[PDB]
Amino acid sequence: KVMVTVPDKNPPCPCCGTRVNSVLNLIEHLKVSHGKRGVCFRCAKCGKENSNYHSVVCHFPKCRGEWICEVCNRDFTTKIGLGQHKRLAHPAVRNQERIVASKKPFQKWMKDRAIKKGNYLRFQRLFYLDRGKLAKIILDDILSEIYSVFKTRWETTGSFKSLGDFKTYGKADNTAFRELITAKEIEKNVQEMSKGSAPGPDGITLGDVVKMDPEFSRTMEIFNLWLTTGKIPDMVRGCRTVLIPKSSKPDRLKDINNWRPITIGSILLRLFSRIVTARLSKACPLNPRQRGFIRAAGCSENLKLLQTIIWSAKREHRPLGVVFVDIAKAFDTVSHQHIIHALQQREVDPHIVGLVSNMYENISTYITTKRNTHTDKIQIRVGVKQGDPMSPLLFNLAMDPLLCKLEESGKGYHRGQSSITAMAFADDLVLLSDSWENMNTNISILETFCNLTGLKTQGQKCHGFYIKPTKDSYTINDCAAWTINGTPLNMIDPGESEKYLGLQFDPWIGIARSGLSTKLDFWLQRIDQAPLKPLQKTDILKTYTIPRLIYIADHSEVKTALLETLDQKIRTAVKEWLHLPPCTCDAILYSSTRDGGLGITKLAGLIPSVQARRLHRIAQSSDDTMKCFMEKEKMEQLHKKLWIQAGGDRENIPSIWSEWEAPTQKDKFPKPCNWRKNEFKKWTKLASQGRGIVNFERDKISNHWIQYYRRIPHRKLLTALQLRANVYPTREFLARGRQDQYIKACRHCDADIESCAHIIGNCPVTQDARIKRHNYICELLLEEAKKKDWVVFKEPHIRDSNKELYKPDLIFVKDARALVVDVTVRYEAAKSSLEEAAAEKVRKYKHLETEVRHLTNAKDVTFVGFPLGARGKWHQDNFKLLTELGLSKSRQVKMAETFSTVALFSSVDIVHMFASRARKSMVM
DNA sequence: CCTTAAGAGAGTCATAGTTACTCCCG
DNA sequence: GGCATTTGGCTAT
RNA sequence: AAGGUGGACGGGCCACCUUUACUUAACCCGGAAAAGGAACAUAUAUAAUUUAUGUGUGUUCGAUAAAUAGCCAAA
DNA sequence: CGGGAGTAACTATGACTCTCTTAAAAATGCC
Ligand SMILES: Cc1cn([C@H]2C[C@H](O)[C@@H](COP(=O)(O)OP(=O)(O)OP(=O)(O)O)O2)c(=O)[nH]c1=O
Ligand SMILES: [Mg+2]
Ligand SMILES: [Zn+2]
Ligand SMILES: [Zn+2]
Ligand SMILES: [Zn+2]
Ligand SMILES: [Zn+2]
Repeated sequence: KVMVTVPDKNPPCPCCGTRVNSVLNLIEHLKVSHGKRGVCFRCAKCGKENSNYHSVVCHFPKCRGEWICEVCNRDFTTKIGLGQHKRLAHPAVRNQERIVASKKPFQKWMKDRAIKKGNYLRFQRLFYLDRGKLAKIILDDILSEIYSVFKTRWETTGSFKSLGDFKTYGKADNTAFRELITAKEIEKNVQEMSKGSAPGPDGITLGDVVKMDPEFSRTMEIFNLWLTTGKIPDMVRGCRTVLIPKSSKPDRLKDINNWRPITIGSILLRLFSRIVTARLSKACPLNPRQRGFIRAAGCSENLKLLQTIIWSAKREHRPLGVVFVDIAKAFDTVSHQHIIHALQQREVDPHIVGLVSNMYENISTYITTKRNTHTDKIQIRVGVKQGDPMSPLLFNLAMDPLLCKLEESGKGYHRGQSSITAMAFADDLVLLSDSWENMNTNISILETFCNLTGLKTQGQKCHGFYIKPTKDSYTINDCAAWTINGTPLNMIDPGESEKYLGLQFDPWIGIARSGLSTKLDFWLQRIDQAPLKPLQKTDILKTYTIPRLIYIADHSEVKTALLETLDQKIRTAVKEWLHLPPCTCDAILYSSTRDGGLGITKLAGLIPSVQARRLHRIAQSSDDTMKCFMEKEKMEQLHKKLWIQAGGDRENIPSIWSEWEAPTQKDKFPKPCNWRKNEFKKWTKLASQGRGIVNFERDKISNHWIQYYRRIPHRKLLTALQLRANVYPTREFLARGRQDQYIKACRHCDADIESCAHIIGNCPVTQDARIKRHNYICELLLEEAKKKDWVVFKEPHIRDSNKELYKPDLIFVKDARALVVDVTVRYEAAKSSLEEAAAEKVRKYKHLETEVRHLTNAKDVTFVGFPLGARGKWHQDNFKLLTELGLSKSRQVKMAETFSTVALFSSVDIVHMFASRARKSMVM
């Protein structure tokens, strides 16, 4: 890296030995003239280095063992410190020690111009057609074989023989199938279906079903005919198959097993399957160990349960075995006769079992690939369809007797009177044991079930570890590896980790190191290197990039220091994209878009409230056995800490401890505090950058341009953002607090303070621009007066009784009414500024009643002031004038947005004019 | 036509309090 | 052609 | 050296020329940047590896990927 | 094998000191 030594505020460039004005001008010269993005700064007193300049200048004023680690030559004073160092910094060395102690002519440069213009065209096209694909392209860098493998996979009947001694969780409730399908039940399920999904081979989509049959009458007769006959017709049995990749890496895409066959059926069959699955899910209660596809947040509960069990086994000095398995090709391998036998064990109503058997009786499908080429027609004789609404319920009913057997005769891990042998989330299964030899009993139960039903386990995803207590602390994997189907398992050694439900588990520490920082750096660099405009980059970060962090940051329980590190990185990236000064307030970034902000998410505000709500959600779970393994006191103390740290009230903390037509209901657990309104409240308390911000608090009209900025140039947008934050670089802003060395006077006149209010409102160099602004606003109001057939006396000359001259802008005459309107554009600096502006523009002409009467031959005369804010404030009382003119309710809102946008960007034009006549006059 | 100001954030560094242990006598 | 209305992301399997 | 145009535009930097001429390789930063690019289909021509070579004219470079749950945000 | 006593590296709060130039809306639905 290029190395710069900084005690001195003005160093030279090392590429040419030539000095500049400041370190910021050096970074400018290194970036532009040489492309040297890798810069490192050194403290002159002590030789400390960092990549960050501001680190080194904060370093400069404050600038000032008998026992040896055999791994890294670190030195320590006591052996206790050495053992603690080897515990923290060197896992699996300490573990071994604990075990041991037990049409121009040519075409050349125009090609490069064509490539650059084409890259810009592609990204600007995708920003307005499909922004989700643009986010994926920025962030993620993403015939005979298919026919032969999938044809030999699907066509052969599975190897199920019999369930044997395996028994399901209780008998069924046959009352659910009694009452007929109503049209409102169909309406509720159509509201709960996915909104924009693909059609089947018959080509009808869900919106077409609504258009063909609005009241759901015809589909009701069709679905009840299917339900009482108990057989589906042959016209829906055909399906299509589309392949989805399982991993983004090109190293994996050649292998056929990393492609997932998604089978899509008819829309009416799919809706009918969801309607039947609701009733069959009511009829068949599952074993509570199964947390996948049910109406619960199973991921949070399973991660919390595994984390608490791993922590508690260490703290109570008890042995604990953990094994992770999952089923290979889980939906594709399950036999139809297995599902039918599982339904018959429950004594489900035989008409319903006949219907379920009939729906899988003659399914056939064809695979499409290479965008529009198809293979044959393949009989589906094994497996449920991935993408049919009924298949998760059928897979859960097929996997239920294994979980019941593991509860019944598996040797689990105890706490008090209760025990846990198994945990399930879909096909993912975790086995727990209180001893090493007990896991062989659990594994042989799993082997017996896989031999009876014909299922198989993915050997690539079978892992495990064993914790064994000692006098002080514990050892990991001081044993032989377990074997499932002969092959030994991958025993997870300390310091290494494997995935479980998206997070990673390490036996040494629990839920492993997050790695969010490297992902955030990588994503910010890829957003920066896209050919996009700055607010487009800000929108890619705002909407798509930041929600990817929230699940991992929630469930791994990240504390505040890493959150504020990520927040610092985010807001430095945003302020460097938008060309804002580093001293710009945080609240323009963090307030809501209707508050006048950008709507970027503060992690240190959002994440502790999400974690606190997660703990409250887990504590009110219906799973009564999981709550007996919860560490009650640590959960209450952690909820208290997260409630206080999120900004909640210390004194009001919560304590955390027909049927077919009613819409689905959820509990909404209490939220600590509204952090975004707290950001806006601390914006209004600033002295200079918060001046007049209270005008824009909930005005959806004045902040319309921050959302819909499409037809505005970005120079004008960034100057509007600088004028709203009051961080535009006039000389008053270049002084601020640094008052000893700089001049605050105006460049063009003798006025003492060169504020932005001086430039916009009062300075004599911008007088023609203010006159043209006022005239254009009066023309915009005049055309709306013309459109409703008002006769306009524009700019009269009225001489009063004392022969003084007055000039109102507009008089509007219709049906003996006369409306005297006077327009002004005031820079807003208080909550009451435009109201006083309207009052003083009323007060200027109120005596002129009778003169306006004989001028316009009118009977009734009213006088109205029409103020506008120079930074886009729409005054609320101007709707009275617009509704007296008689505009419709939508057209008033649209005109209000037009007036506010015109006033703001004409003030931007005034500020640009002042900057231009300032700069270009320097030579003459 | 217009009527005039008010540093804020980034960054280091010190103090002292948890967490998960380590090691040695009665 | 007036008038009104409404417009999102992410994770697990 | 000095006056110039050229590298879409502004700032750098480079190439070319000599009172407006020679004609242009290769690049950086940006608040500027909507195809003289790539894959195909198809007409036409030459010197048949014609599944060629050289031009022209049009499509595309996006969604067309389904399911069951859950969370966050606005409301 | 209980039970003091003692750390490494996080965590959580205050209290400072540092920095200050990139031109010339829109798609769908209803009256
Ligand atoms: C990931 C995924 C899974 N599923 C269902 C189908 C799967 O059979 C079941 C379990 O998924 P997985 O275990 O992730 O997939 P798999 O076991 O079928 O593939 P592999 O053997 O290579 O691991 O969840 C979906 O329906 N949609 C999805 O997007
Ligand atoms: Mg699987
Ligand atoms: Zn240099
Ligand atoms: Zn130093
Ligand atoms: Zn070491
Ligand atoms: Zn002035």
